[PDB]
Amino acid sequence: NTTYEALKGSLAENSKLPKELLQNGLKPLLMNLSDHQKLTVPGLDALSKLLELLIAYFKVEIGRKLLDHLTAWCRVEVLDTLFGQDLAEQMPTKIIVSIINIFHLLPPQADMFLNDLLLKVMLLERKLRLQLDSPFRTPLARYLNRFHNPVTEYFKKNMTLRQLVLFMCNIVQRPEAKELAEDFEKELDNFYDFYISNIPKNQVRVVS
Repeated sequence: NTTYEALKGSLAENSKLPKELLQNGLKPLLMNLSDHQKLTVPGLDALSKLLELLIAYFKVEIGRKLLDHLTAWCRVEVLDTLFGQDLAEQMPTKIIVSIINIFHLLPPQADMFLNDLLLKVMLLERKLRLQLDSPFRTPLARYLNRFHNPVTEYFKKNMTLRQLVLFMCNIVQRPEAKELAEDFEKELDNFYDFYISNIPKNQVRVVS
């Protein structure tokens, strides 16, 4: 935290001349991010604190390796070790929370890792069979309120799913999603017209 304060106070007088130590400063962390499968929590913390810049990761392929490591940390054999104990002092839970957390500071490109990340977190919640507040809903709320323009259309394109509605109604109430809440308050009538027009097409899931 102290060196992050030093960087954010010292990079106001930025220059182009740093071009060699960037291939040596953030290089061991990005090499740690590779196919190693053993990531640390303060390593991902320092990766986020370095990821608050806009240089040297202009290629958005860090997200593909992050989703590969996330899928390799939400396996079945490692979640079998999670069986029997709690869900806040375990190391894979902290690692998955940090991996989801450093999706918040990704470059603002066309986020094709929205649907994959949302389905993976909802499948991870369904696989740990918890239907209430979960450890990795706060970093996902910090991910969702940042962009928050395509997630409203992704929500409006999927309203027949009960679990997505419960997930979003739990996300919006969090104080880390203050701008996703006002994005939903101006779209209640669209939800009204959707549900009213889609009741008589089915008439078998009307209580949902």
